[PDB]
Amino acid sequence: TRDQNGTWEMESNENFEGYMKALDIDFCTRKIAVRCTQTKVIDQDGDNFKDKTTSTFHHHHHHRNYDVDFTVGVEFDEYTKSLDNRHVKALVTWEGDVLVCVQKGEKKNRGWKKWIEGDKLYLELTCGDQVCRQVFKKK
Amino acid sequence: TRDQNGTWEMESNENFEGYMKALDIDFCTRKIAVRCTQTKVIDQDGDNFKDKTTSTFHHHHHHRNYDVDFTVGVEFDEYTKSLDNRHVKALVTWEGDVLVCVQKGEKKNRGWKKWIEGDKLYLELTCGDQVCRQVFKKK
Repeated sequence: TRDQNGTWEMESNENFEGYMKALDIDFCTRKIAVRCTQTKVIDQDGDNFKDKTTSTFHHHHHHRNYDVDFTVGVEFDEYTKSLDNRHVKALVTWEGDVLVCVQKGEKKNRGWKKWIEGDKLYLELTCGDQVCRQVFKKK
Repeated sequence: TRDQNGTWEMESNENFEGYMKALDIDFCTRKIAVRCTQTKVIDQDGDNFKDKTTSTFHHHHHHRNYDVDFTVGVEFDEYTKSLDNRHVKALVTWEGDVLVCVQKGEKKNRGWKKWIEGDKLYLELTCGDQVCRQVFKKK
């Protein structure tokens, strides 16, 4: 038969990494590719083809949670799962209306600052000379 | 203000990759983490804080689509966004009931074969001596 019309869900996929290596895809892109499911929607009219393929990434911990409880001024041990899984000794204090934390440990100049402005929560995470700024909106 | 109580949806995330490198997070982990948004639920009771942060994947990163329109026997230009981002000249012919394609370009023996067997779509992708065999079920 020649009629390839339909919606097709991938059922089996073998030597997908061998083929991608032959095309020089890097290790990381392959590791993301083999975690994708594929749907193919084929519209065929004689010898005219419309082939639409959808790759969906499926990562475990698609909804990962990280919980930290602390009191201002009370040093606590933090295990930075969700990031680098290191042990730091963390201490949170107020500097004005800015919540400031120092994470003493292997990394020097590691810590963060958290504050409110308007309807938004600002967070800046520091490690050495690298600052990451994140902004959150109130729901 | 000091009141950080609320549910906070991430709106922006700047130099997150720079920060993760400073923490020695590996490249592939960084590449996936930068695709995530997070919701932060802060329950603040004086100077005691419970911070539950949830990481989920963005929505535009939930799936990539790759669209190909072609007519049997009419060479067409393909840019393989979903794989190796190369330019090939593609030509599809029938060989029996098998839709056979040759992708002329940098890679030798690059092409694919598609055919129906039962209610199943078979796809074999070749590059050199590497063959990827895929089977699709009709949805």
